[PDB]
Amino acid sequence: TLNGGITDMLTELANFEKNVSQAIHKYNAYRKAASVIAKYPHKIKSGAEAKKLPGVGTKIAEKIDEFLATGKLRKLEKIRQDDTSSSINFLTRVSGIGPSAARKFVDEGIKTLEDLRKNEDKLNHHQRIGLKYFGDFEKRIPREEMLQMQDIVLNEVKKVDSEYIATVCGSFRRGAESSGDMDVLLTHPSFTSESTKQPKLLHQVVEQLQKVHFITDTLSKGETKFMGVCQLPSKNDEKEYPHRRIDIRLIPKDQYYCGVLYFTGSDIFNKNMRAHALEKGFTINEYTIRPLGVTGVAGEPLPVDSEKDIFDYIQWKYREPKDRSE
DNA sequence: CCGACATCGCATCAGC
DNA sequence: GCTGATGCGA
DNA sequence: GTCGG
Ligand SMILES: Cc1cn([C@H]2C[C@H](O)[C@@H](COP(=O)(O)NP(=O)(O)OP(=O)(O)O)O2)c(=O)[nH]c1=O
Ligand SMILES: [Mg+2]
Ligand SMILES: [Mg+2]
Ligand code: NA
Ligand code: NA
Repeated sequence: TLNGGITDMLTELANFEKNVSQAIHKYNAYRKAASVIAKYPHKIKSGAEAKKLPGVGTKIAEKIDEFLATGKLRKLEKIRQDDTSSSINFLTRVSGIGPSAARKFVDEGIKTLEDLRKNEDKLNHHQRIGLKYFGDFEKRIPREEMLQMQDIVLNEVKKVDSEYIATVCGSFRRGAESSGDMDVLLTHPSFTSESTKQPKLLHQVVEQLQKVHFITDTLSKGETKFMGVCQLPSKNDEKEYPHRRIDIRLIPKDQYYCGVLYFTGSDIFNKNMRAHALEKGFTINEYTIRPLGVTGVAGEPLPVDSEKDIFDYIQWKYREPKDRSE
């Protein structure tokens, strides 16, 4: 990355607007801008040069001019010195503590890691686990470990029912040399868009993974989505592996391609592709791609037989997962 | 200019 | 208990 | 914050 300084600045601004200002559209704006700059194959010389890129307007162009000249942004320098901002920005790093909860905690005088550890009774279950593994969850996962994790998940799933198919998606499927967590897409022939012929399909998989002590904690768990914690087994006298975030998503078998497109991401890629879909008169979610009728309201799900079919509908050239890391 | 901006599962809560 | 909104993270 | 209609 030739423009690391700029993209870091924009990411920190994005995080500010999300956590502190609670302005999700400003968060999205900064992150779109950071993304379009990150893939720009020249070392940016000026704000004007950057402004040519879609997503970079006048305000960000001016910030880039300040940053290139001085190596800093006064706006960020001030944000970093603001106590409420600093407090909120820290608290939100705990999984389960969002922008609203963070402000509420600060109001109640709970604003440090130590404050959290003595007020565990004021956290909900998710927050409690996020606190427990606060350190572990900010560690990246080497692809080598992702492979061991994949190996365990796929084989344990096979043991429950050989007709399950588990696909690791997210940054892993995009070929990343490290990941922030593990994302698993799960299908079973019994569960389609037409019916659910067996209950507990996701539950039985989670149970098996708990049984072999791979899954260690549960943040949330419903009929189709599990969000939790896992850990690789270590050997005698070895320091234990860090605990890792794992998500498992059960998607109707006949909707696998929309499902795998969604869970492969990246999140910015999905946002941009779905935005483009809307411009082309379609709407895309993890289940279907549907036309938007004369109404403005989604019609019937269109035939999809590959990821590429989805690209074709919105008139995009196909892009392999490795080229979706926006 | 000017607000529309992708989309959704689960946990939680207010209101009835 | 049901419904719908909100917070949160994906 | 940005940008298309
Ligand atoms: C956060 C997020 C994720 N997703 C989809 C695309 C992501 O690739 C996929 C998994 O979410 P993630 O684990 O938060 N992101 P990742 O797997 O691409 O990257 P990382 O290595 O986990 O950080 O879910 C969205 O569609 N909208 C989102 O806002
Ligand atoms: Mg991931
Ligand atoms: Mg994930
Ligand atoms: Na621009
Ligand atoms: Na958080």
